[PDB]
Amino acid sequence: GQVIVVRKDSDFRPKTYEDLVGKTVAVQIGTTGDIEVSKYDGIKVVRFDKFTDAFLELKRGRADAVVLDSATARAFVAKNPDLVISSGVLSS
Repeated sequence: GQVIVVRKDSDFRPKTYEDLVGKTVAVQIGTTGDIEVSKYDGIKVVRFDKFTDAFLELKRGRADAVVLDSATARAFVAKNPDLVISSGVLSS
Protein backbone atom coordinates (compact mmCIF):
# COMPACT_ATOMS: atom_id res chain seq x y z
CA GLY A 1 0.00 0.00 0.00
CA GLN A 2 1.90 3.02 1.28
CA VAL A 3 5.60 3.60 1.76
CA ILE A 4 7.68 6.29 3.37
CA VAL A 5 10.22 8.10 1.21
CA VAL A 6 13.00 10.23 2.77
CA ARG A 7 16.29 11.77 1.69
CA LYS A 8 19.11 9.29 1.02
CA ASP A 9 21.60 11.86 2.37
CA SER A 10 20.21 11.61 5.87
CA ASP A 11 20.31 9.28 8.85
CA PHE A 12 16.46 9.55 9.15
CA ARG A 13 14.96 6.12 8.41
CA PRO A 14 11.32 5.98 9.53
CA LYS A 15 9.56 2.64 9.40
CA THR A 16 6.13 3.41 10.88
CA TYR A 17 3.55 6.23 11.07
CA GLU A 18 4.71 6.89 14.67
CA ASP A 19 8.22 7.56 13.37
CA LEU A 20 6.70 10.54 11.45
CA VAL A 21 5.28 12.31 14.51
CA GLY A 22 7.01 15.71 14.67
CA LYS A 23 8.09 15.62 11.05
CA THR A 24 6.91 17.63 8.10
CA VAL A 25 5.33 15.08 5.75
CA ALA A 26 4.32 15.95 2.23
CA VAL A 27 1.49 14.06 0.57
CA GLN A 28 -0.59 14.29 -2.58
CA ILE A 29 -3.96 15.61 -1.45
CA GLY A 30 -6.76 13.08 -1.30
CA THR A 31 -4.56 9.98 -1.74
CA THR A 32 -4.51 7.10 0.70
CA GLY A 33 -1.21 8.50 1.95
CA ASP A 34 -2.86 11.81 2.87
CA ILE A 35 -5.83 10.05 4.52
CA GLU A 36 -3.58 7.72 6.55
CA VAL A 37 -0.98 10.24 7.76
CA SER A 38 -3.83 12.55 8.75
CA LYS A 39 -4.96 10.01 11.38
CA TYR A 40 -1.81 10.50 13.54
CA ASP A 41 -1.72 13.30 16.06
CA GLY A 42 1.41 15.34 15.67
CA ILE A 43 2.39 14.63 12.07
CA LYS A 44 2.72 17.98 10.31
CA VAL A 45 1.00 17.18 7.02
CA VAL A 46 1.65 19.29 3.97
CA ARG A 47 -0.72 18.58 1.12
CA PHE A 48 0.00 19.10 -2.59
CA ASP A 49 -2.03 18.80 -5.78
CA LYS A 50 0.72 16.76 -7.45
CA PHE A 51 2.89 14.09 -5.84
CA THR A 52 5.87 15.48 -7.80
CA ASP A 53 5.50 18.72 -5.85
CA ALA A 54 5.46 16.72 -2.58
CA PHE A 55 8.71 15.11 -3.71
CA LEU A 56 10.18 18.49 -4.63
CA GLU A 57 9.51 19.67 -1.04
CA LEU A 58 11.43 16.59 0.21
CA LYS A 59 14.34 16.93 -2.24
CA ARG A 60 14.76 20.54 -1.17
CA GLY A 61 14.66 19.75 2.53
CA ARG A 62 11.43 21.61 3.25
CA ALA A 63 9.77 18.31 4.14
CA ASP A 64 11.21 15.36 6.06
CA ALA A 65 9.27 12.61 4.25
CA VAL A 66 6.64 11.76 1.68
CA VAL A 67 4.05 9.02 2.11
CA LEU A 68 2.69 7.60 -1.13
CA ASP A 69 1.57 4.45 -2.92
CA SER A 70 4.33 1.89 -3.45
CA ALA A 71 4.42 1.63 -7.25
CA THR A 72 4.24 5.43 -7.85
CA ALA A 73 6.85 6.08 -5.16
CA ARG A 74 9.12 3.39 -6.66
CA ALA A 75 8.87 4.74 -10.21
CA PHE A 76 9.80 8.23 -8.97
CA VAL A 77 12.61 7.21 -6.61
CA ALA A 78 14.07 5.07 -9.46
CA LYS A 79 15.11 8.32 -11.10
CA ASN A 80 15.80 10.38 -7.99
CA PRO A 81 18.79 8.90 -6.19
CA ASP A 82 18.78 11.68 -3.57
CA LEU A 83 15.73 9.78 -2.22
CA VAL A 84 15.20 6.37 -0.67
CA ILE A 85 12.19 4.32 0.40
CA SER A 86 12.91 3.78 4.11
CA SER A 87 9.96 1.60 4.96
CA GLY A 88 8.50 -1.64 3.77
CA VAL A 89 4.80 -1.49 3.13
CA LEU A 90 3.31 0.38 6.05
CA SER A 91 0.76 -1.35 8.20
CA SER A 92 -2.13 1.07 7.98
